[PDB]
Amino acid sequence: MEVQSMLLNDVKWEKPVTISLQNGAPRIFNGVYEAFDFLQHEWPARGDRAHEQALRLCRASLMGDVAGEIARTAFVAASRQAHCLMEDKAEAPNTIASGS
Repeated sequence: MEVQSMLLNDVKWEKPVTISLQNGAPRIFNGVYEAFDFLQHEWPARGDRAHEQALRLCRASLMGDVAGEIARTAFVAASRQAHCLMEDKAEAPNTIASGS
């Protein structure tokens, strides 16, 4: 069966996961494997155990024991320690008063 995940990406994410890079740009990951690798390459403010928890859960995601939003929420908690939190956006921010 052709899985919705990848072979190069053992565990694919939900997709809409955006990391706001201070010296870069909002980087949207498609797979947890990318994020796990990213965590080792150029993660701005590492931190402590919370940083390790991020890698830890990504490792567990490779086994298929962690779901997308589950790891996602915890990844935000790790990003919280790094203070690299994604600034929340609003979809369709330009509306009109005359509607219904």
